Amino acid sequence: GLQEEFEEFAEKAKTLPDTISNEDKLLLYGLYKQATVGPVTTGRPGIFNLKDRYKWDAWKAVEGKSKEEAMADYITKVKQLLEEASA
Repeated sequence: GLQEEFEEFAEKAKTLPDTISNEDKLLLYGLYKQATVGPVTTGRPGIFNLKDRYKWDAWKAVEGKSKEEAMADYITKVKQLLEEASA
């Protein structure tokens, strides 16, 4: 029941505060996509819209991970921030 857990933690994620470091947000994003959509197949955004480019980069950064592998780290990373958020 990994996917089961993943989907529950993808919600728990949204609960997290907006204040979390962008570095962390991007890692969650990259994993989330890689897990749900698999390796990026879109054009890398250009220099006008960093947010878009940075995201794309975060997803490209984890092109290697299998959907299962990706889910695993996603849940893990969420947990850190929940147990760290809770302090």
